[PDB]
Amino acid sequence: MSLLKKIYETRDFLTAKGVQKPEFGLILGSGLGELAEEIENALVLNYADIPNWGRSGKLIYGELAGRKVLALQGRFHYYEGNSMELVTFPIRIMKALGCQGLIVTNAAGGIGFGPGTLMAISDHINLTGANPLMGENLDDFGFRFPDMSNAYTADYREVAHQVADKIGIKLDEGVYIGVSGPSYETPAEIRAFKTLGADAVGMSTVPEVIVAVHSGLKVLGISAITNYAAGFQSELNVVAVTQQIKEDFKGLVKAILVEL
Ligand code: HPA
Repeated sequence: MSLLKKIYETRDFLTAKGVQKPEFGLILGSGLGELAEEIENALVLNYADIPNWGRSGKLIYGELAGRKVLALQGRFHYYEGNSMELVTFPIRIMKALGCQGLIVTNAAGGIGFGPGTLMAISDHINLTGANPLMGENLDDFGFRFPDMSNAYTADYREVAHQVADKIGIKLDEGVYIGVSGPSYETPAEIRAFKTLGADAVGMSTVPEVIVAVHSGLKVLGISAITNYAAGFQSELNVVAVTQQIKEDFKGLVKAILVEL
């Protein structure tokens, strides 16, 4: 089919550009972009130059913390009007290129945790309005009806909390609820999401994680909580606790990369 041939064409392109044997997918959300700096012998490509991909923004291959990583710095957002096929196309590419696991980070609003926290994601709730696997199943990639019981790979999660303790960074853990965006939530919406068991809320991740699961990729997800969700303070700006958290997240992801 159409999608599959794109997947293969973009995979060869990337192979030809020298994208050899990435072990890890790395999606750097809101201000972990910088960490793509520290990537060694980096192949750096603009999104606009990647066939079948286009302008969401860079894709970056090379070595980080001793591992082969395929990093997205700047990521597709559903609220920008990108379909769900295009949002998750980099995830199809990471699998088809041999990646074993995905590390997806993001910035989230805090329901059960407060600003400055880092929250390993233990599960998610998809409230985006859509599911990225709608359409014909991609048999080459996975089953029609994939099990989400273990989406945020419990082995990866244990590794993250060990690394966090051993390096003395506080690592919390909880449930992310994905919404579409791009408006922030009303306080009433935040009360319902709390009732539905969410600990944090943002505008990404869920669809990528679904496709990651379908593709058989293990997954690690971490939210930086950048602010109390609507209702828990009185306005939402200055979500720049992102900066004060920058250095802890960087060292954490690096030291996790070593151990997965
Ligand atoms: O409060 C929020 N809501 C949804 N997404 C977000 N990303 C950062 N903060 C938020």
